[PDB]
Amino acid sequence: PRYWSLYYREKIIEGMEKGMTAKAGLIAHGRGEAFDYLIGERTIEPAERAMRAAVAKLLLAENPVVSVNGNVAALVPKETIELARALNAKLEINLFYRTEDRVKAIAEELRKYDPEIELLGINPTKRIPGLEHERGKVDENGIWKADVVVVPLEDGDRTEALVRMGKFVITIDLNPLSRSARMADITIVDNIVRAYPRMTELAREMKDYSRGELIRIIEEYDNGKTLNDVLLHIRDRLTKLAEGGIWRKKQLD
Amino acid sequence: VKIPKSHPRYWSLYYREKIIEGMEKGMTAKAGLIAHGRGEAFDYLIGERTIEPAERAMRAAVAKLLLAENPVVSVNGNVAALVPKETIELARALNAKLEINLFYRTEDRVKAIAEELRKYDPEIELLGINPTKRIPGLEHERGKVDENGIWKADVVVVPLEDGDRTEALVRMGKFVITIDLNPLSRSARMADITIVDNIVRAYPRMTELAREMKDYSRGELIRIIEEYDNGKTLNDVLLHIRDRLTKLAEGGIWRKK
Repeated sequence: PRYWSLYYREKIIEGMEKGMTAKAGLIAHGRGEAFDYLIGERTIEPAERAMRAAVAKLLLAENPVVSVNGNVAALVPKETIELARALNAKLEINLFYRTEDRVKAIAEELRKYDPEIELLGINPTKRIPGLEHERGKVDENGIWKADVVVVPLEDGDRTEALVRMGKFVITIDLNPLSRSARMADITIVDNIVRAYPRMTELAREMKDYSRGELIRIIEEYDNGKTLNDVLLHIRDRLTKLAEGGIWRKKQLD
Repeated sequence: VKIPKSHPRYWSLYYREKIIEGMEKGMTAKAGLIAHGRGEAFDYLIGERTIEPAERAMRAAVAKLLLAENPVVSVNGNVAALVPKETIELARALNAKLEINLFYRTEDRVKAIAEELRKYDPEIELLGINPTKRIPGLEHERGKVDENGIWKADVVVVPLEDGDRTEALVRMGKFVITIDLNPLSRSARMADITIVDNIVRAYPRMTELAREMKDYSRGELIRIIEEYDNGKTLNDVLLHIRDRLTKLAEGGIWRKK
């Protein structure tokens, strides 16, 4: 019982056995775990704040798209489908190490929980400026024409590149200091396996809100202060751990 | 080498590639990849250098190892991928035994690791090739050890450990020294001495320390060991990371650097 930790470690490993998740993704997974260790492996209020504002924004969007990559496929294939259908958003396979067989692998896995979901990014024809070609392809009907994109667990440069295309970008990422984290319009600092079920629940509830109330939430949100507050949470936590001592303690907190 | 020498992240990126190659010679496990990522993030926070709490642990550890009856250095697939030569140098400097000791064992993995170490020392005695004995409390048999190494050991160095094994060895009465960038891991909290530093730095440094401290009297070594407090060292590491966060932040974080 670090059961959930070890559970998702296996998912990301099987993730790669099945051809969905690159070697780099396994490394990126551990980087997340490290900041999860620092946060306390739970959903903190600043991440709840950011998830509120995100779901509001995504509910008001005209052309919302949630991006899926190798890590997402391995960890939350079911929940990424729920979240999109809750938001009425399109779903676009979108990854850096693009391979035909890796898309297929992700397509199928997604089809395992919904064999009749529409998947963009199978044969993208457009591409974002300022990247590569293999890192840069997007779908004519998804990200290309999106107003709001969710890019989870992402490499820094694509987030910035989407923002300079005038996309409003929402990210889920455990690293609050990543390039991607720094550049996004809304940064949810939380483990995706908590964030996506939570955003799915928020979407179903917040649909009941007025347009006006959703716009107020969106307009009040301050991502700068939110990222500050995530750091401050971590500091205060380290201060308190250190004051109490951790050596030979079975569990922390 | 896909990146240039001027790169401000050169070594980090260098070692990322070593751990990949490692996996595809059958040395490093997939979980060892995830371990490496955990290491990157913590190294970045720490400053990608050997911090003073780390140095202080390494002195104490080198003293304890030099005074040990049966010291053993454990090797896994991450070690073999990143610091094969240095780990043999460290063992030789300490006169410690080298034992292969993995979570996901595999004569194939064990053989790749053994072969890699020989590249650097053909004559090297390696333990844990065919290990009989076992650690009380582990799965197993990821609690399997060699009867002439860790079974016999009073002091063991375990790099980048899984949590359960460190605690289990301690409950055996083994004095356990770990090298682990994650001060919040269960293993890092349960070790007797916890060196929070990248193995790529820690091993060469522990080698230099052993080469110096070989000339220390017993009295001197014992004074180093007796003064050492692993609790204050861990606390100090946490506070260092804290202070590094309130420096990487300042300016504000959002947009962008």
